Amino acid sequence: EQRDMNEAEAFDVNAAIHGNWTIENAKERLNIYKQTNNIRDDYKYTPVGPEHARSFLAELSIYVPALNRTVTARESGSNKKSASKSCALSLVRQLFHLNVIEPFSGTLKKKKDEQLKPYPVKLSPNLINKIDEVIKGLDLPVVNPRNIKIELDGPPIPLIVSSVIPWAPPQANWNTWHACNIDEGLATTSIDDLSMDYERSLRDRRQNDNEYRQFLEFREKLPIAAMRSEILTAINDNPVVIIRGNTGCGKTTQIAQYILDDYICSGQGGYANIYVTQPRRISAISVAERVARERCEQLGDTVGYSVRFESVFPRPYGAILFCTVGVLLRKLEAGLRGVSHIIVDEIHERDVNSDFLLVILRDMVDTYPDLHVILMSATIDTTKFSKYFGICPVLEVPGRAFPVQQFFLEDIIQMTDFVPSAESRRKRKEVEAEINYNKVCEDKYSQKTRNAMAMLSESDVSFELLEALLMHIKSKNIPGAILVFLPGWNLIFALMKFLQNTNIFGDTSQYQILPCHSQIPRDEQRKVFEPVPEGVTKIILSTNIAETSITIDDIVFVIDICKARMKLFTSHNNLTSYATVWASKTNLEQRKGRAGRVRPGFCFTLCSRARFQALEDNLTPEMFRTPLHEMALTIKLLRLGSIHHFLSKALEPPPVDAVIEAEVLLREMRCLDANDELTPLGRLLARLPIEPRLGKMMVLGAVFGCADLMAIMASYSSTFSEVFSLDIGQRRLANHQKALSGTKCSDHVAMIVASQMWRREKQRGEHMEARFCDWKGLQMSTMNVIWDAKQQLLDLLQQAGFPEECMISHEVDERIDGDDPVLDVSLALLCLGLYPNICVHKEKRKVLTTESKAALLHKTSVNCSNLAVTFPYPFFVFGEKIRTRAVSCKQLSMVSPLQVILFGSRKIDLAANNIVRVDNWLNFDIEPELAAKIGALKPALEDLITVACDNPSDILRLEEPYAQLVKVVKDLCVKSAGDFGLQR
RNA sequence: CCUCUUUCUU
Ligand SMILES: Nc1ncnc2c1ncn2[C@@H]1O[C@H](COP(=O)(O)OP(=O)(O)O)[C@@H](O)[C@H]1O
Ligand code: ALF
Ligand SMILES: [Mg+2]
Repeated sequence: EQRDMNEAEAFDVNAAIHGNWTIENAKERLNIYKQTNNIRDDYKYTPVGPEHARSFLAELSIYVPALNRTVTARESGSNKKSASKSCALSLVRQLFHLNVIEPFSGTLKKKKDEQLKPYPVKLSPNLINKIDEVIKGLDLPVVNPRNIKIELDGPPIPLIVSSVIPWAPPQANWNTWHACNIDEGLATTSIDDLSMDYERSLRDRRQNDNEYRQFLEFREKLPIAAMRSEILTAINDNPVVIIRGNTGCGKTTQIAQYILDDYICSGQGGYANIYVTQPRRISAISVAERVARERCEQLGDTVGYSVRFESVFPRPYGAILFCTVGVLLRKLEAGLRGVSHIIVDEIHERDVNSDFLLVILRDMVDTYPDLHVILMSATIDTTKFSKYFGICPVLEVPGRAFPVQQFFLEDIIQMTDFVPSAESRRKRKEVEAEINYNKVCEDKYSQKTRNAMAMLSESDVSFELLEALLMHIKSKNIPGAILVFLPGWNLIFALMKFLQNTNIFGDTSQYQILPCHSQIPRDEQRKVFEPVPEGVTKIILSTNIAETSITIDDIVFVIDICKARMKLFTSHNNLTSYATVWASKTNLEQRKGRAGRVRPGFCFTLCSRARFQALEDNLTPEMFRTPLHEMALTIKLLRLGSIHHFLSKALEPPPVDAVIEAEVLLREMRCLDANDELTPLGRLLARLPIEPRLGKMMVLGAVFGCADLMAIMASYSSTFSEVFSLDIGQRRLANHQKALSGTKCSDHVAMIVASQMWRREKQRGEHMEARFCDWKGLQMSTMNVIWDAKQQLLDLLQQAGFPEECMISHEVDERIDGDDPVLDVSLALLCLGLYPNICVHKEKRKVLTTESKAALLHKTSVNCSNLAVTFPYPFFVFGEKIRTRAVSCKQLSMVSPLQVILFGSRKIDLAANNIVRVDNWLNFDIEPELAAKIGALKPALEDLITVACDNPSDILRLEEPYAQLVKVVKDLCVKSAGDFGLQR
């Protein structure tokens, strides 16, 4: 009873790099520190999810007078005790790394190992001989175990051995967007001549074009147009300008146009290249479309957009590019020469990329004075941001386009006469710290309203209440599209089916319910902007993509559930969990601003007024909770200095323990050298839009000739979309989808096979592809995004220099009962690309993660079954470990013990009774000399990655020792390599 | 609605 959960959460990995501080002593050390320093602040707890899937966030902030910095922590857990232990561990690690407290000198109490039985593996004599030959050819040192047989129950014996981003004023024959010398004819004219041509063309358009006249007349009626003159003056004078105006006032649409028009009418038209960064792909594309439309032209002339897998570049001079923050971050590697203005929208999101860009822009403004940076947002602490930018003007745009009327939960209940159903309490009648805000209300509201308020729940979303609100919206008889904000896919599509069952909402002739998710098909993502036939009301159930920056021309109603879905990550146990938490006031009012832009609207907030007053202003920055190795790589790539200095200069500096963990991770994976400089491998991985470990397996697979399979699998493991779709009541995968893995019993193999057939059906035709995906229970969006990311990875690998002759698409036959060389080597590199997610199967769904911690097989895995089935091998490598009511393993792929030892392993130790211990929990019964011989190949393989990254062009023509190493690694990677003489 | 899928990565 949840004891396995308790141990799995209390399990710790990275205590070694944090001064040997663990959960088992962290609370005691924190308590002693608080007693010594007279700090009496207690933990703060936040319930998560409905009453069954209850988790907690533990928050504790401690102020140190010595360092004059408040050191905060925010950690999650299945219960209050676990959450508080994780919080105390992170806080103690932070205090240790700030040199406030000391490293641990004591020792823990008991381990309770209970090791599992050893696993037998035998190699063929010729296989051992070729391993020895490869070792001798590669001069690999070996560890003879015959001289160290002293493992008498004691410790096991190991058996293995400051620059600023470039900027310059506009220049002739230079493409700002591509960052390349045009050096191409007839555009080699003078920049002054281009400016004069722009001025003449805009004058002619303003004098003749009736559509342009009408659009300028509309633009002159926006609230930002009133302050246009002061905005232009402040932009021209000050280097950094903060523009704070209400949502829809016209910031993104109008500021860049104002700057460009001023420059062009001044005769300097070719001296204005403006970058506008949006936080969402949909927002960037839509705003670029709108600006180009009201400029009475087409995309690519003066307005362009640039997002992932989509770019319509503008003319090289006198133009605006509407990109995402990540696109600009990637573009910064080539510099920002010829960029006159950089305009950043919605700086309130506090995302990791936005904070990164803010730091970069601050240094760039400090260095170059002619570069102008504009930060526009509707909901920001202007004082905090101006203090960050060394005191800058804040221009407050007043008024608003149209009014928006906001109602709360009590108002909604009063207006719709809502009453919760009896079965709602019946489900909780079997179950039955009271900080509930649904029981806090004013005396103006009716007694029945208060009773319904108390009867409702805060962490539960009421579909009946949503349906009643939608019925009342229908009753008021007002045209307009309804935007419903929901935390995630599950709730969005559950509400979709719920509404489609009802006759009132299931009829397409009256309603058209559209999803709005980042993982729905990209053409369907545009279906939320196109209009609908008369007599049909558009209902958009959306995530936070629609929250900001976008304008649907017929949005009149915005229903808000007020919950934000966040991806938690507890680093000390590598547990990743998703939590539906309460949204902030910033998010609430940004979502409210979706209406009242083209015409007056309404906002329906499904939370209590007391709950709204209890809401935080801005959500916790993603810096405080995300890993930092990606930005560590990016800082190294852009040559921005030290990681510690760069994140100290951040708006809110991230936790020092997280920074240290990212640095240690990137050092161990060898993306940096001893001097913390970027290695060629690190640079190649930095240019890749995947996790550095997946990029390392990318390079390795390219060396081994399976780059196509490595690409498809790394793309699959890099996305949160799901390959297999479960129907209503589908607790497990269906037989046809389980068959796609054949006898390989691998989610990755099932992915590859499904993509292989889906590619053929896509070539045959779109309708046939849709029929195939429906037949096989796949996701079109998942397949297409996996293909797009894998193609991007392959193209980037080509741009690096790797030959095309290492990326041939090798077809996979999942029905092969036996050995498949390419597939086996790919599944083996999976262990390196997913370390340390290795689990051993006990029985049914019961598996053990590292240190023999309990876990369950995910319901959507091919290896999950209710029957007590056995597997050809008890070892699996999974993608991510998910924290739920239990601990689950997701995206599993059965691997052989040889593959585990070769790739999913860092330390090899010889234990007592001639058993080798790997990862301190996996037992194998082999020859210790053979274990040392196999483990000696890991440094050789690392050197192979190094030489491949040094010279990507000649990886397919390697030296003789390295070719021998590749061949012997493939031979070891075959499935039955270690099954010599074993019944298995 | 008794949770497979917040967002972003020239
Ligand atoms: N795609 C669009 N369709 C119709 N009108 C739009 C569109 N985008 C913007 N607008 C108009 O522009 C105004 C909002 O400008 P916007 O760029 O949203 O400013 P901000 O970025 O400050 O919210 C609204 O009044 C709206 O009428
Ligand atoms: F940029 Al907004 F509402 F603030 F579209
Ligand atoms: Mg906008």
